[PDB]
Amino acid sequence: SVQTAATSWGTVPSIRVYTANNGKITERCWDGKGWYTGAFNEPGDNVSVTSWLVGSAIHIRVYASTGTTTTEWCWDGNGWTKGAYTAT
Amino acid sequence: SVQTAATSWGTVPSIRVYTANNGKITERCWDGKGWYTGAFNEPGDNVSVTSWLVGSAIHIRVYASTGTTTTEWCWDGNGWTKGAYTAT
Amino acid sequence: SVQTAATSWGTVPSIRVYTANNGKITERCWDGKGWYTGAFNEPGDNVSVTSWLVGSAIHIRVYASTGTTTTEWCWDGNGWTKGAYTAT
Ligand SMILES: OC[C@@]1(O)OC[C@@H](O)[C@@H](O)[C@@H]1O
Ligand SMILES: OC[C@@]1(O)OC[C@@H](O)[C@@H](O)[C@@H]1O
Ligand SMILES: OC[C@@]1(O)OC[C@@H](O)[C@@H](O)[C@@H]1O
Ligand SMILES: OC[C@@]1(O)OC[C@@H](O)[C@@H](O)[C@@H]1O
Ligand SMILES: OC[C@@]1(O)OC[C@@H](O)[C@@H](O)[C@@H]1O
Ligand SMILES: OC[C@@]1(O)OC[C@@H](O)[C@@H](O)[C@@H]1O
Repeated sequence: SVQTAATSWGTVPSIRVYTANNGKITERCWDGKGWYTGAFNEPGDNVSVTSWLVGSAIHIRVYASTGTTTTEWCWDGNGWTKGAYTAT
Repeated sequence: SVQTAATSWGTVPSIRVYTANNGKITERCWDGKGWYTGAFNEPGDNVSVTSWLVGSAIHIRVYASTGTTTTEWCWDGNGWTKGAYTAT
Repeated sequence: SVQTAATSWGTVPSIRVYTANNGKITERCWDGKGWYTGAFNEPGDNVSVTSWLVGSAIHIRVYASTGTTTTEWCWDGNGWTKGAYTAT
């Protein structure tokens, strides 16, 4: 089936749910006023996520896997880019 | 194999582990004095979870997926019910 | 594909990413100065993780599943050992 990963922050809260569906990962977002589709859209069959809130900044790391390749995607306030993570 | 998701809160801590096994999701709970089976029991092939502790209240969101359908289940102090989450 | 689980703590942050790949779970670690391979290496087809930071101590629980058997692995400052978790 589709596979999901979820994270949340604050007291509202903000929630992000990532779904790997048919080789594509998309993102659904809740910030207290309805669910909406987020900017994250990248290939993957499996997804995990962690996040940490520091001051006014949310930092999100999404680990997207296809086959034996895992790509880390980073949100640090200014869009998603690939991070330095490697599997070995 | 079976697939799990885990969350924890406080300093004891309380831990919740959700297992998707043969199309059913069940819940195991630790609050510092032994593991026990929790109230959550719903269909699903895949599970993720996030939680946030505010004051004296734990809020838990469990994302249960079967095929391409994901159902959000909500704990806000008074049993589990379906939440407003949709995949699109 | 390979399946991952991730957790993080503090403001650096420290990040741990567990990958179930071909029946084996390994661990990649970030503490602010490069990714490296951690001590955790145990069998499993699926992995989840949760952690909680108390004072100067990180506590990590990794749930490793093979077939219908899930083993909890515990980090409490002194290496990884099996925990009391059972699926029922
Ligand atoms: O629109 C909300 C948003 O900016 O929040 C932070 C990240 O989750 C982004 O992908 C997302 O688009
Ligand atoms: O700022 C991005 C970055 O340094 O954040 C910490 C880790 O997620 C790294 O892999 C990543 O490149
Ligand atoms: O009994 C403990 C319990 O109430 O804790 C909160 C939720 O995890 C419930 O499913 C669970 O039954
Ligand atoms: O109180 C329940 C609720 O509003 O909590 C926030 C989100 O999880 C929503 O999907 C959900 O319906
Ligand atoms: O070397 C860093 C380390 O000790 O951090 C705590 C755990 O993640 C361990 O598996 C890991 O080896
Ligand atoms: O100190 C280890 C332990 O007691 O921690 C809490 C739970 O993870 C238990 O299953 C585990 O045996």
